[PDB]
Amino acid sequence: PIVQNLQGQMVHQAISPRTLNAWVKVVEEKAFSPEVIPMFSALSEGATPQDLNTMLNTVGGHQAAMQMLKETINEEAAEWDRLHPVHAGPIAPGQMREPRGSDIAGTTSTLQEQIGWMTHNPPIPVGEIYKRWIILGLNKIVRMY
Ligand SMILES: Cc1ccc(NC(=O)NCCSCc2ccc(CN(C)C)o2)cc1Cl
Repeated sequence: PIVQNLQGQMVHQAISPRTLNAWVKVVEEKAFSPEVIPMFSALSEGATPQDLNTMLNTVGGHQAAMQMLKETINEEAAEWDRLHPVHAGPIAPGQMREPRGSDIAGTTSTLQEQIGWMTHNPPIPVGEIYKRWIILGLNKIVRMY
């Protein structure tokens, strides 16, 4: 995750093993019930796309629910690319590139690019955009059972 220190510096930290343990144990009790969504939000404050992929990797054992989630992520990433069709390069040398759907999903972006977007002024909130797509997928799963 990104956290803000006392001087206002944005600081990256790797995801807590205790956050992953809590997320696994949460899913073991509430996998198909509405509470999985606010508990996912509670455990992903300031999460990068790489943190979010790490959280999903710890719970992939229920392959049919994970398949539904990954299909929803691919649908929302395709919709992002339709609204934001990528240019051949950035506006000028030294500017960050605009993220793709796969960059927001953390599959074609580096952690350093994710930190760059999330610590922009104002933030380019790729972690929160990916959380929205994950929460849409979690919604489909609890609707369906
Ligand atoms: C919405 C949703 C619904 C369900 C799920 N995952 C699952 O049910 N995983 C099943 C377990 S994973 C591997 C694992 C972690 C802990 C254990 C041990 N224990 C089986 C006692 O074995 C994921 C999402 Cl994202």
